[PDB]
Amino acid sequence: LAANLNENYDTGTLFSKSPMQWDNSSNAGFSEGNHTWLPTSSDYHTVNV
Ligand SMILES: *[C@@H]1O[C@H](CO)[C@@H](O)[C@H](O)[C@H]1NC(C)=O
Ligand SMILES: *[C@@H]1O[C@H](CO)[C@@H](O)[C@H](O)[C@H]1NC(C)=O
Repeated sequence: LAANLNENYDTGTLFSKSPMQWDNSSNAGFSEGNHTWLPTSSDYHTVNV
């Protein structure tokens, strides 16, 4: 629904590049880090691999 990126990206088509949701973890299991370049969708607890 929204993201705050400090790079030059096309905000009209940026929201369809969210990180892949693998499981229930930190950042849907995509990064295992502190932050991701883009926020994962909020409902990654129900829809993930
Ligand atoms: C996420 O999935 C795991 C199964 O791998 C489950 O044990 C856990 O309770 C789930 N978390 C939520 C918030 O649904
Ligand atoms: C994320 O924050 C925690 C808080 O202490 C820190 O330990 C960790 O190093 C941070 N992650 C990265 C990638 O720096």
